[PDB]
Amino acid sequence: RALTLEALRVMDAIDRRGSFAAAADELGRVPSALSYTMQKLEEELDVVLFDRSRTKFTNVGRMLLERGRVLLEAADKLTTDAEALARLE
Amino acid sequence: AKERALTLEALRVMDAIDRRGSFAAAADELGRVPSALSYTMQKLEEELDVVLFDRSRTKFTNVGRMLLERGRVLLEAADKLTTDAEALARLEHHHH
Ligand SMILES: [Cl-]
Repeated sequence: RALTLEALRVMDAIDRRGSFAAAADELGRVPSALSYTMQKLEEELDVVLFDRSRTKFTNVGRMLLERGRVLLEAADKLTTDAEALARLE
Repeated sequence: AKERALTLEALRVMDAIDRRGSFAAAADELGRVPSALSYTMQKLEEELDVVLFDRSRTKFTNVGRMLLERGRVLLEAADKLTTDAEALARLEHHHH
């Protein structure tokens, strides 16, 4: 869909690094790749997620940012757990 | 927060293969050609260095099954977050 783990990762990196350009540096992509992801999410959910000026998240943007970090942690834990089992097989 | 091989879409492919019983029927459900589902599965195997399906009917490996089952928990939480975000947007009378 447009809510992807990558979109949540983009949102997390923009919050942490402060801007599209700094977040794109972290993720190793060109900035337009990050804005494209965010445009598709904003258009699907039909809401503004943040305003750049550092970056300020909207109320809906902050809920996706904060609850999305819980999902990212769970995805990393699942990845870790599956690889650990795989080494035993 | 940066293990990027696993996607929710790959988990949804996994769920459809389990529910429908074959790559062919799952691909039919998802509106894709069956080899597109094979590619998504095999690219994840290669990125994670795991094997998801038994190589001796379509059967998940023990590793594939842990991703399938615990991945459904992730899918439910992603749907819940989508619903909650949409509900907040409505109470705020979001712009279209
Ligand atoms: Cl947070």
